[PDB]
Amino acid sequence: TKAVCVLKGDGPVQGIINFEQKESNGPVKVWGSIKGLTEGLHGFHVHEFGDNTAGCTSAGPHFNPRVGDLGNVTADKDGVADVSIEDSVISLSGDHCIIGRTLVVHEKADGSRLACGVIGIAQ
Amino acid sequence: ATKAVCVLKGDGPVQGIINFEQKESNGPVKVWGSIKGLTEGLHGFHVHEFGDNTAGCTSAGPHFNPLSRVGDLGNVTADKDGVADVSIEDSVISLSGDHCIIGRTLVVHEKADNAGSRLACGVIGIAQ
Ligand SMILES: [Zn+2]
Ligand SMILES: [Zn+2]
Repeated sequence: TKAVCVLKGDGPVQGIINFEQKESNGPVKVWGSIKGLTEGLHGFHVHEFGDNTAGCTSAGPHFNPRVGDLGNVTADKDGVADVSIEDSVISLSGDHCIIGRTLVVHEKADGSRLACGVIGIAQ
Repeated sequence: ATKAVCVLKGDGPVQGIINFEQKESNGPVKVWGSIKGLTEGLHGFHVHEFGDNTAGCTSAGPHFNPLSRVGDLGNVTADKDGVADVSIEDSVISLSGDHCIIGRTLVVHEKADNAGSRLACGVIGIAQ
């Protein structure tokens, strides 16, 4: 099972995040990159709703049937954060399924929602 | 999920918000909302297989139609102001199960449904 998310915001923050889960009860691999960030730590969360009608504001609270807390990503001096996470709480199926929800990258370490996108099914 | 929502955006002026509701599991899905920035007339309105916007609408993949068409919601009609008001009931798509469209892509096309180019699209997200 595979998913993807394109992060976009009001400013320079943008990225593409990939998800892969080999077995329904196994870890989800999350990888990709985010650009346009301030150097240092940024909160990285799945929020409850895949509702982008008001940009990141409409995504609702953190997903927590917290399940949606993926930790922090770290941006380098050029503002680029590499994402390489293995997470065994989120899922691409069942009750912890994050497909159709919103991925958000935050201004501060685990602030304002800098960029987000709806998590979609990928090839 | 009993409700979904999709924000349509493209490289041009076509934009809209489409809502989906399925209050009963395996029941009909109501689809409604508005799309603007269209040329007057009919435009193909389809669910495509992948919720992949990495290359805009070009990465949405084929018309959704699992071999295991489903994704064909028909045409929307734009008026002289370029606005298409949408109100459809579809009992083939679903917000769960084999025909689930959550996390897939909704696309509005250039021509009536070959529906031609993909004017705008968005990933279908959980709304409730
Ligand atoms: Zn958050
Ligand atoms: Zn199509």
